[PDB]
Amino acid sequence: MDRSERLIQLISEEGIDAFLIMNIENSARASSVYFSGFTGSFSIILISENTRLLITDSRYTVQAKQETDFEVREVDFIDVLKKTVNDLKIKTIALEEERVSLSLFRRISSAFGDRKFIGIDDEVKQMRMVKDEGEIEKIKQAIEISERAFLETVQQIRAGMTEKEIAALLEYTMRKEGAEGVAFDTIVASGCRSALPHGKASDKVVERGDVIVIDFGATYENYCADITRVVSIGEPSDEVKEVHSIVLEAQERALKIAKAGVTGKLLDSVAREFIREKGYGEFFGHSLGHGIGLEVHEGPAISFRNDSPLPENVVFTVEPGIYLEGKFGIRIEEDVVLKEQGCEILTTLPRSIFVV
Amino acid sequence: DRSERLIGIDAFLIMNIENSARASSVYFSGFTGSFSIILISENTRLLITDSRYTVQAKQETDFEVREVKGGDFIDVLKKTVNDLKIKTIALEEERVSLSLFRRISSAFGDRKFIGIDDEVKQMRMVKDEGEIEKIKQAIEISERAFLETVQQIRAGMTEKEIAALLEYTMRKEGAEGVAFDTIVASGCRSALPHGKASDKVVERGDVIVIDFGATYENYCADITRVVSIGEPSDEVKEVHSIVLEAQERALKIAKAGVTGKLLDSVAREFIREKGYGEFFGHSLGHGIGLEVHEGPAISFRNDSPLPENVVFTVEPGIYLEGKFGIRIEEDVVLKEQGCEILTTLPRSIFVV
Ligand SMILES: [Cl-]
Ligand SMILES: [Cl-]
Ligand SMILES: [Cl-]
Ligand SMILES: [Cl-]
Ligand code: NA
Ligand code: NA
Ligand code: NA
Ligand SMILES: [Zn+2]
Repeated sequence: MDRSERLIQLISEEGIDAFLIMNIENSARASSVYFSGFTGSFSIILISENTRLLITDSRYTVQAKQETDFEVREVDFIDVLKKTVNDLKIKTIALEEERVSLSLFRRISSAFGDRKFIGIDDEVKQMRMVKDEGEIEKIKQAIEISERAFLETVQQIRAGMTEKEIAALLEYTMRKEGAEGVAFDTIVASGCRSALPHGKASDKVVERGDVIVIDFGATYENYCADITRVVSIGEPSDEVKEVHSIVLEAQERALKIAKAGVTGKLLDSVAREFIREKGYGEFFGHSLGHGIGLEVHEGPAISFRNDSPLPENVVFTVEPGIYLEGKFGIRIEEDVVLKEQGCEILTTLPRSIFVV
Repeated sequence: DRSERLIGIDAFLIMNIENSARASSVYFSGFTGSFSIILISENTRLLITDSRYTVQAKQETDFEVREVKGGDFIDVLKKTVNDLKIKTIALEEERVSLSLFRRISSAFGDRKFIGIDDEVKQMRMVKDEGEIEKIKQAIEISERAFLETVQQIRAGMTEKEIAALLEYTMRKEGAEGVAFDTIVASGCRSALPHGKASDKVVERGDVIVIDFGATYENYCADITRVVSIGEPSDEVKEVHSIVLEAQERALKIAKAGVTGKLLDSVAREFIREKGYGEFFGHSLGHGIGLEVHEGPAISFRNDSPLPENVVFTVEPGIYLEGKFGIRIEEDVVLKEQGCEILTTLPRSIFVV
């Protein structure tokens, strides 16, 4: 399926003839998926009234015909695309100028010298930021898959395994539960590595006593989950327990004020204020969260710098973190949907430390 | 080093945002994170990032690490270019969005920009020993996982199940990830040069082409081997023999100075003489490195003499529509008097 219909409605309202997506090496993967249903890394998509064209190479010709109801052409795509643009008398073309390189844009500009280009990045971003109930359903499914897999994987964790072996098991188990991919490189940060906010599962061997931050998420029907929980090999120290309690309380304070109209800045501020008055401000994470959907990193940004009022049905994460350099770190993350007078938490896993 | 080798341009600017310029960030600084604004000049090696990566960046690079603790990173960057009196800036304009270029243009105001994409690609095309070691490791992980996976293949499994098992095994064997989605094409689907893993069930007698590759420390492997549940037919054995002999003909003459055009031609000619010219692939190989597809292209169109230490694949194939296909792929490093084959897996059909 695809949402090309609402896109057509969008450009037609402004008299724009067509929308061009240039997905090369996944440069516009999410847009390609959202507007055509194609999940591949290469796709040149042209959408206009009564026109749905998708140009891709031999690696994806069959796939594109399976995933979309577009007219698929196999192919250097500029000359091929221009033929259609001219045959359909398309004069104005909308583009996502944040998703086209300067060099490619100059190539397109030179080839289409008699055309007018219109950046619609803001409109497309707003379109994707507010999820339909169908999308929220898919995100929830991805979360359900992720959580079931986590529960089956967590007790199998033990000293001697490498962080990558743990990540491997979790990812394969998500596939067992229905995941059709992984949303991002699973993070399994053990011991001192747990103090690194966003590293990745490494060859480091997990040791007894290790605090382990696990950030994971499956994809299902193209939508993503993003969950973070903490595991401890053996009973955690009182200090670890205390930092964990502060993180949990900070998260809950942000969740209590989340409602339509709130800004990412305000949400971030309540967690930030709570943590710093406890004396841990210098160890607080960079931002409180981010949006999710077709991607693990999309709007809205739940940070100190985002003062934009958030409308209902945006989907984002709430994940305060406290990292003590050279010692350990703690981060707990929920996925939520903003609603008119509060929010809807989609994650359900216990937030307590999983002691194994 | 690379930054020095790259060094009337005053500085080179890499703007890695949400991994938008990850390859270059990794190549020039060693940093593996998603956010890094790098400035390189004769007297400056600066990496700007935020608290998500400060400690990591200091562990991974010898660059001065600057953390943006407030405002927009563009303002810090602007402050830096002005303090350093940088007037002409080099960019990989294939790796900077139109919108981002507008933002820096307005911020720097007067600066002149020059694209150096071709020069950077030329640098990455010739690998140093450290890179080859990483590629070798990605290959070793890939091969160990392959041997463990083939012994678990069961008639009745789908191509996707085999692909998933192989990827899981690579991950547990140390892979950072996969270079590309594992391809498992069985039976008539093996005759599809680009046929991807599907729900098709693998049966006894099916030719199973498996194209896979793990990534290790950001470098990629790209291997293709053939598996068969039970002894393969005499025809499959014959076609496989021809593909292998064609591959050997190309590998035999591969050395610094040779052209991809000749390598492709010798493999193609052999296949044609054997009566399969109409079923030959389109290209003989492609380069590998921080990405699965990079220079040099081992095709009829590339007549440029290949220098020592380029790293590429040699993968001839014969595809018989409706029947089966055979492809065997090696990863090699070009040397002065020959080539170093990095892939060690036997090229014979793996009968399980
Ligand atoms: Cl409230
Ligand atoms: Cl603060
Ligand atoms: Cl509602
Ligand atoms: Cl310019
Ligand atoms: Na289960
Ligand atoms: Na509330
Ligand atoms: Na360092
Ligand atoms: Zn996260």
